Amino acid sequence: QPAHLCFRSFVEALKVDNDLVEINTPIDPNLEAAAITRRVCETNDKAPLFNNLIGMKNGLFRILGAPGSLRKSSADRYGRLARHLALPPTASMREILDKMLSASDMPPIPPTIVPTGPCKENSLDDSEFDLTELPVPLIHKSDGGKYIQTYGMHIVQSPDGTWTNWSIARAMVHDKNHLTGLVIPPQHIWQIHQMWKKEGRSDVPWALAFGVPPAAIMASSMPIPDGVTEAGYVGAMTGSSLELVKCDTNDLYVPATSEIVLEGTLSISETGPEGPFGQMHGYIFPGDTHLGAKYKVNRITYRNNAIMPMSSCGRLTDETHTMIGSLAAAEIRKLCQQNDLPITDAFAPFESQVTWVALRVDTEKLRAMKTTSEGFRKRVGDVVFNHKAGYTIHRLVLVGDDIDVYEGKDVLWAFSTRCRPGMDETLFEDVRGFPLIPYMGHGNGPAHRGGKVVSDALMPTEYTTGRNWEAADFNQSYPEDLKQKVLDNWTKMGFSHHHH
Amino acid sequence: QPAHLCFRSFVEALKVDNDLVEINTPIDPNLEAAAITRRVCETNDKAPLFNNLIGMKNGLFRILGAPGSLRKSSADRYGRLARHLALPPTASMREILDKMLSASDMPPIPPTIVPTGPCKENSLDDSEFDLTELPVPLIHKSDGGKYIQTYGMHIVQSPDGTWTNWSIARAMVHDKNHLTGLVIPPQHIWQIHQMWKKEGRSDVPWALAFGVPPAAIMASSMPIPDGVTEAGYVGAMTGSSLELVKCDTNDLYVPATSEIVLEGTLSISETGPEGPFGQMHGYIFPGDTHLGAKYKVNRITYRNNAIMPMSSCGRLTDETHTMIGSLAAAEIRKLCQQNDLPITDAFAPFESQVTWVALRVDTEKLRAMKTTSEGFRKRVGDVVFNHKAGYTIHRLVLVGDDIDVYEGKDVLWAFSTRCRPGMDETLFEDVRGFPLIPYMGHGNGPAHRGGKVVSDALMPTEYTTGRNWEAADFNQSYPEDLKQKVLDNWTKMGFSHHHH
Ligand SMILES: Cc1cc2c3c(c1C)C(C)(C)CC=[N+]3c1c([nH]c(=O)[nH]c1=O)N2C[C@H](O)[C@H](O)[C@H](O)COP(=O)(O)O
Ligand SMILES: Cc1cc2c3c(c1C)C(C)(C)CC=[N+]3c1c([nH]c(=O)[nH]c1=O)N2C[C@H](O)[C@H](O)[C@H](O)COP(=O)(O)O
Ligand SMILES: O=C(O)/C=C/c1c(F)c(F)c(F)c(F)c1F
Ligand SMILES: O=C(O)/C=C/c1c(F)c(F)c(F)c(F)c1F
Ligand SMILES: [K+]
Ligand SMILES: [K+]
Ligand SMILES: [K+]
Ligand SMILES: [K+]
Ligand SMILES: [Mn+2]
Ligand SMILES: [Mn+2]
Repeated sequence: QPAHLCFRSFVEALKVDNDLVEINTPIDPNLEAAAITRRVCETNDKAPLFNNLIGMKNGLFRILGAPGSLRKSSADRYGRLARHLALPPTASMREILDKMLSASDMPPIPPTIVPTGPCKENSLDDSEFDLTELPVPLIHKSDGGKYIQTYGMHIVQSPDGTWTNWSIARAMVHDKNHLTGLVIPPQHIWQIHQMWKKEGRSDVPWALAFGVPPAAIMASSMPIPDGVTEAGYVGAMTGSSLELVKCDTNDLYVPATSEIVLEGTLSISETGPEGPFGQMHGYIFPGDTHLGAKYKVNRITYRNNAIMPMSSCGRLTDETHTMIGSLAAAEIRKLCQQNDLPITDAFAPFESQVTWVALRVDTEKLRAMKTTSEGFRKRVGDVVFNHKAGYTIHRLVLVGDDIDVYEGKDVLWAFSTRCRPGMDETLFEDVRGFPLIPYMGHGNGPAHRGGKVVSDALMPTEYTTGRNWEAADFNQSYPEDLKQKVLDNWTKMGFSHHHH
Repeated sequence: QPAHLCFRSFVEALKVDNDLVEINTPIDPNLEAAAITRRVCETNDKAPLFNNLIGMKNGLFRILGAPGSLRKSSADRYGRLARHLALPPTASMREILDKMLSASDMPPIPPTIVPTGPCKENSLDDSEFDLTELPVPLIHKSDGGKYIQTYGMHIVQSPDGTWTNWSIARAMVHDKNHLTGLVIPPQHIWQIHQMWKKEGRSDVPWALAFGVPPAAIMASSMPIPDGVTEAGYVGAMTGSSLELVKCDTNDLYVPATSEIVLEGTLSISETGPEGPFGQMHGYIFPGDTHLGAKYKVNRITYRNNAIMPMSSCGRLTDETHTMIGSLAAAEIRKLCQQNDLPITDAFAPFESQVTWVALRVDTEKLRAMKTTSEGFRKRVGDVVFNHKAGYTIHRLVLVGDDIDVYEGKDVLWAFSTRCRPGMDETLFEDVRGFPLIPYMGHGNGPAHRGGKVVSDALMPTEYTTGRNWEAADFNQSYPEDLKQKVLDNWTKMGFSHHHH
């Protein structure tokens, strides 16, 4: 099966790419596998595959760390991501994000039901597993539990059957047959949970699938619209209907080639201790346990020699930056265009710990609007900060056409030199805030409200007559024939490769 | 003579360091020398020495570009700066800035007058030079003149004789015997000019010395206090009295080993067109000419085979970032400590285009103050933004003891994750602003007032009981013995030098 449609094939692809290190000697799931993965993420090294995990029994389980993290070379920096999507490994971020948005104006391709698949090779009933006996990792030394769920997909369906959501939300082991996890507004797993709680009759039928088709895990990390079934979006994006098998103990459907599947229920009444967890902004607050949602596990099914993917998340750079930030930015680009705002590109700079999004403006279009900074900032912030796609983002930076928003140095240059603090900004206190940013949930104000800003790094003439400067740089401050002469004589004169 | 006391010896030191490229074939001062230097600055390459400059006659002049710019390796990144100060080439920024501050609590060592020096080897009177016939560079394609003065020292004295100031301010050729340049408040050349204009009797006696002792050009770029003679500060810093010779046509004194000296007057009545100039924030606004101060040149003296240093300034990284930003930050550190604020370190991040300064706080001391963010931000911003040392800086970022302010990635991480926009900030509109930042002089508000902010990236418990988090990073989220095991087995397992 192709790499973007089968996790097992994705792991092969990483090997073939010389982007995997297979570790066949014993590695401890208590901190060691995650420490190695953390180091990989902080250094952009090859992804680790732990084939000999202390505590693995009867096939459960090997671990792949850093599945969506960065490569060291600039030429294939985003290659792991490209390998989730059948794109060449040299694909740009623009190309990855356009691929993720492409299904937004396509008919869905609904999934195909098949009678069996690899995820049925092995099964354990409710008398035969114990989640405390599996090699679940402790990912950070102060975590409040062993976080089994950092790169699987939760599957829940609306009571009426009309919407099946796929999403990533963290969860940890509570006891032999339960997990606890984050289920918070405005996320779709929370929106669906609320529909079942209002009906009041039963717990939510649930599955959690690990090692799913890579194209599916990418859509699971993206804020596609309310009511849109991720499976049909992924089918349109890839051009193929995804093959799904029914769960054994409920009527949900999971990818046929899933590595590991948990089946059970998400309670509409019970909670249990959850967290703390080392998280995407780079922090853990030891001891900050709170009550989370509670999942009951009734059945495990799994592939022979099953592989569990894991995100060792925290400081730069991991899946919580490359996927959460970039895919939110993609959705925000589209949302702005659909609201008739002249936005061409959007990206969440890594330097901002993916808390900012830079919005590149088509300034010819802006000029024809005959507007001002105060008016335009308000319009952009009202659109984005009132929408779910803006949930995680606390600062929007508006920049003109000379800025490449995919280059954090250029975004920081424009922000620092073109946006006057205070006067060129609009603060938004009556919007939903993201409580997991430290300055929100552990800060001086309301954890769930406000703390957002639009910072206008457009210069005044960009609204009127056009850019009135040139950069004081090699590219813009010297004519073409001189530049070329310099470059052609560079190594001649004594001064100092793209792939590497 | 030692490198820090003689520019000619400094050039040798760069050679010996394998940090110079000598270019002995003809190079055009019209853009080509500056384009090569720009490229060097954007790539951290070796400094260029142009020995065959088109238009050089009778010894005037060779050019050294990038005298204070960065080296490519991390281990000697600041080595050019270290070579201005007799420090080892591996000196840290902390060590460089401490050396620059060391004379602040020392008695001055006043200069020594000697009867002659190398700067007297050649002379041209007022019938024998023409500034339009020298190989003065055009540094950026849109500049409003040929900027002779980008790395010399202006010398002016108070009318009462009690203060002799040395400083860098830009100047360009106006005609055969005049320059125009920037002379703006609150700079010491402007403060002295105003004392002569209030007296009303004559133009200001002036000299401009190029290729001065490197330790002297560093103090020329630093905002040491009002009324302090830079020569005696440099003498205390170096432990030696600087040797000076009298000008021929006035009673000012110039370094004996200066490469080139202009003698004349700075008018108290005349102005002439000045600018535009590609400047330290990375911009030029073509056509933005304004009236500047006007200098008359009566005499040129110079060394045999004289060398003119040049800064090809603009986008990162050059002397306007490494010297202006860092030396302002040093002075701000000291100013905060003298006002009893618990600041340990200060640096202007390059990523901010040296418009921010990050202030590291001794949080044990802060806790004993028993204060709040609102109160402490106001106190820090009142001290810094009301003082000349804060002139160029528009955002202060307060950070706790875990942050290395000399590392821009860590400053950006703390700012983005610990400072809630709006609530955790105090805006300052009734302070002097720096008009050369684009969002000031070319922006939406008053060019000369406001636009400043203190952003508090201290977390709430840093004011009360102490840091309550651990980083989600390799260093802090794993025990020491595990970390060491990982590192010792790194290359064994399959994964990937300090000097490089
Ligand atoms: C890539 C990724 C996405 C995580 C994520 C992680 C990763 C690796 C973890 C597991 C390592 C850390 C926690 N995560 C959570 C999370 N969203 C949230 O609600 N709870 C989370 O606990 N997300 C973000 C979430 O997947 C996106 O917001 C989706 O848009 C949610 O899908 P939905 O739009 O269908 O609700
Ligand atoms: C290193 C450096 C410093 C420049 C500088 C440049 C460089 C290379 C240039 C020449 C390339 C671009 C312009 N510069 C000017 C400047 N200060 C200012 O008043 N006018 C300027 O035109 N400065 C900053 C100035 O030297 C510092 O603010 C000093 O503190 C001034 O000394 P003072 O405290 O004695 O007034
Ligand atoms: O990093 C974490 O533990 C939890 C992340 C989280 C979340 F709770 C959300 F609601 C999000 F929308 C999101 F993008 C997240 F990443
Ligand atoms: O970059 C330029 O042309 C002029 C810089 C300049 C200045 F005018 C000042 F007043 C300063 F204080 C300063 F630090 C500067 F760099
Ligand atoms: K999703
Ligand atoms: K602006
Ligand atoms: K000075
Ligand atoms: K704060
Ligand atoms: Mn969804
Ligand atoms: Mn001074």
